[PDB]
Amino acid sequence: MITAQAVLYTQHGEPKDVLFTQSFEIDDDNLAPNEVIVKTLGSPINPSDINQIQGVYPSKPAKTTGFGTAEPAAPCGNEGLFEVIKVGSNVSSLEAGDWVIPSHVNFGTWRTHALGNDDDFIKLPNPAQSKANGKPNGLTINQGATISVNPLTAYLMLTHYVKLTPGKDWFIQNGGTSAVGKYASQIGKLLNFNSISVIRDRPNLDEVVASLKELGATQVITEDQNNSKEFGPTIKEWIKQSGGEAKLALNCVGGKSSTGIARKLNNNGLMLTYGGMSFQPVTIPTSLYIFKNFTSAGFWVTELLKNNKELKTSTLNQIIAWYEEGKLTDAKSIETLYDGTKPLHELYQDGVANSKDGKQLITY
Amino acid sequence: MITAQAVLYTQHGEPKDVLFTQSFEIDDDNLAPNEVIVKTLGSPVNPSDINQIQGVYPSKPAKTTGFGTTEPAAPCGNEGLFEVIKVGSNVSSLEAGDWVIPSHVNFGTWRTHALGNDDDFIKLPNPAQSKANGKPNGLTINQGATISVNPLTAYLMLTHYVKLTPGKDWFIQNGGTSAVGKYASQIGKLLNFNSISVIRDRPNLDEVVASLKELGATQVITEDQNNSREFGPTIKEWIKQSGGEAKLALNCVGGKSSTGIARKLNNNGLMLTYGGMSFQPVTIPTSLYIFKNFTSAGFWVTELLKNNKELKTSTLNQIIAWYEEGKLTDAKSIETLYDGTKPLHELYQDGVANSKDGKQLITY
Repeated sequence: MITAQAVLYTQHGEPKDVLFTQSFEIDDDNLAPNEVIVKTLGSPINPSDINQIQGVYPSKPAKTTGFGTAEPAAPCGNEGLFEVIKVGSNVSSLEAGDWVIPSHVNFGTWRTHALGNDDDFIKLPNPAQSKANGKPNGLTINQGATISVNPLTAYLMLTHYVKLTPGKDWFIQNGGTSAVGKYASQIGKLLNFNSISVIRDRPNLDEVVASLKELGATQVITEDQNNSKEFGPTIKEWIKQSGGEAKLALNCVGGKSSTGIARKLNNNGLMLTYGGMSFQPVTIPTSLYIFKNFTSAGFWVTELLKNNKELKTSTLNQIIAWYEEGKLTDAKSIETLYDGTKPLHELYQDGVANSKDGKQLITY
Repeated sequence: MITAQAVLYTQHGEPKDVLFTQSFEIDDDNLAPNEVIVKTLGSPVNPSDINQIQGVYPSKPAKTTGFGTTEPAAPCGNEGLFEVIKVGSNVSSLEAGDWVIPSHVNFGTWRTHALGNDDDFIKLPNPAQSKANGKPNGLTINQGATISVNPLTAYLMLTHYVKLTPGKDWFIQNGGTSAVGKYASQIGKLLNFNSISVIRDRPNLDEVVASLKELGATQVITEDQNNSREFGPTIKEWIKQSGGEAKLALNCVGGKSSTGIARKLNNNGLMLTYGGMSFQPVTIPTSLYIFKNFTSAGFWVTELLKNNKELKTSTLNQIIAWYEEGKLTDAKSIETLYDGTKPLHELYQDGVANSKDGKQLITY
């Protein structure tokens, strides 16, 4: 038997209020033919995971007694990295030692172990396998545990919706220092797309600007410049002189910021909203729709890839390859190792509380 | 002290999600004068038990903390067979070794033992008692465990509502191979009622038709024949040539099936609906109401017998008699024995998931 720990809730609410830790047993000596047991290496805290516990995100795991609670309870977390420790007599796709991520959302990754079927998981290369394959880099734990949401989001928004002509066309984004924003700048560099990042002003602005330009942003402007009637024509010139067009905007902020990035598109532009900065609706002037033929749409990676294995696979492979090749870099997570000396749910509660410090990764 | 196990839920939902097993203690040295301890021999899984757990059946036991849970919990299952293991000093109606069923619904039969009062139970003859009383057969565990819903249902629909003239009149039923269907065919033979059973087509139709006719159906037709304009007059001839009338329809399917059987009744017919095949409302041509004085009503054994001990008794006594005399046969259940190597609730969960295989009886 294996003694595992899982972070559960029986009722929706704030994570500080409703999370608890449940001890449960996995029988590693009684695997059905297609079953696999995995041990968690690391899982992050994403806003979607929090929203899910809060009961305000319309994709969630069922509440059940399967972790040994009398009250139906749900697990937490939608992405993470695991290591296979044992497989059933009919599993060929996975082997002990393989690294895996969940093949689907709502699996529950804020826990020490899981029993599932082989098709509940997608194999990524472990560093030993990347090296054996002659790659310069194996994946880090953070890179594996955070590969499923933010990198795929950036890549798919940039390539799946409108075709940007390499060396000519532009995308514009707000939240330029966000995880997705930073991946989008790198991917624009890799694919030869021009881009403008819009960021909030700060004391070390010129420094942040240089850092984003190194990642791949062609130009970086402040939210004040995005708002600025005076500054607008300068942006028009950048795009005009390049020979291409600003065809795509990526919005994770809403409000004035979304208006600002939409205004900077050429006619027939598309905006994708993939996130929201608390309470702020997407605000677009009527004139853009009517006279510029602007279009505003959504992006949700969970829904897009729900029943599109081929698109997931192809996108995942590209992200893995770029990590192995050293061509893509993650932002560093704040990593908190689960010891057994402190209840697991408290580690994630702290992580929720300390969210603004940076991405929280609980490790094992 | 007796260590016992009960299948419970604290919240309604799917059995696969909300069931768990609770250990609890029964004090066998501390019986009140009218109390009785029993030990379960077997209890079936019926659709109403499932619908009760699901929270969509308007008859259910109260949730209490009486099994030693923190949250209020309900027990599961409404019928079953028990053996009396001890009685209090004022109990004359029962003795250790006796067989009993619950006297009322909502007792909770998916468990190893129960403490109740003597009027919580109804005595059935155990095999030893049946043979000692000169009868050719004692009841099987399956027969006792399933005596209280389906046999009483068939008996009462056929005798309690419209008086069918022995040797002449007809009833028609759909769900011909269901448990209730097969009891009704047998009761029709026993009481000398003519009957049509409507069934779904299958590769071994020849075998099923012969089986139903042996049980006592006068005629067996498929649902295609039930729907058939061409076939309709052939049925009218059966009835007409008999000198009797088709006075009663038993409906457990709804939809087109319910339409078809309604149309086969003579003037002044009565339909009883006692079940449905998921989301299919009872559908009756307007013309039958207006021009043929048709009536459609419902049957719910639980409600009919709730405050009618006399009718429940009389009916049960006849079914017991027929089983003892070898004049009634049950459909064989798929039996799963509880031996403590697998939690009891999982036995019931498997039985729910496997309901299509046939009637599931958990044994002890």
